[PDB]
Order: sequence, then C-alpha cells, then structure tokens
Amino acid sequence: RVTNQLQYLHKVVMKALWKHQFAWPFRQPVDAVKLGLPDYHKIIKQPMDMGTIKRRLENNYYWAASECMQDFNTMFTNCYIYNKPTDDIVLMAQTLEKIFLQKVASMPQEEQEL
Ligand SMILES: CC(=O)NCc1onc(C)c1-c1ccc(C)c(S(=O)(=O)NC2CCCC2)c1
Repeated sequence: RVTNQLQYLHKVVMKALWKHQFAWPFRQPVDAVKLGLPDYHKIIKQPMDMGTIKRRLENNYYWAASECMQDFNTMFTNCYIYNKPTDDIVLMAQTLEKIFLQKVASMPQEEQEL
C-alpha cells in the first residue's frame, strides 16, 4: 500500500537518515566476510539495513508504517546487540536513531491508504 504515513517515512525520515554523515555503514547489509565477523549471522538472525528499507519504500512493499518502523528498529537493535559497548558504530547508530525517533513523533497520526 501507499499510505500518508509511508510517504512520510520515505520523504521525511529516510530522506534525513540516508544522507546523514553517519549513514554510510548502514546503507547496505553488514557484510560478515568483508568485516571479518564469522559469528555475525549466528548472533543476528534478521539482518536489516537502510538500503533494504529504502528499496522497500520505493517499491511499495510495506502495508503499514509500523512495518517500516519495525525494520528501522531491527537494524538499530541488531547493531546494539552484536557490537561491543565501546564500538564507535554504536554511537553512530544512536545518533541516527535519535533522528528517527524525533521524526517519528511528528508522523501523521492516522494511517490512510492513497
Ligand atoms: C546495517 C548496519 O547496521 N550497519 C552498521 C553495522 O552494524 N553492525 C556492524 C558490524 C556494522 C558495520 C558495518 C560496516 C562497517 C564498516 C563496520 S566497522 O565497525 O568495521 N566500521 C565502523 C567504525 C569505523 C566506521 C564505522 C560496522
């Protein structure tokens, strides 16, 4: 579906996050081979990234805004779960997620299909 809320997540939320200076590690799936992390996929069972979310928004994959929101959440949560407390990546995720939440607080309240 196209909804008012999904249009918002696409044109306001993703728009802001995608171009953020800290976005680059999150624009594509975590590549466990490239990064030397052979336990990554044993720990994280549902990988998620903004490239996947963006593509899903562009292709009208989502039925409701909450589904898109859950994918954003999964991406951040995977990052906090997998990495060490002191890894810079965790700070970058937090910075992006703060913006995610700020923008979500202003999303149109009632979902309507267009
Ligand atoms: C999709 C997603 O969540 N990506 C971020 C992410 O989540 N878990 C891992 C691991 C990652 C992640 C993705 C890409 C890179 C390159 C890295 S890193 O730790 O090697 N580099 C960081 C420190 C220096 C700059 C960035 C971590």
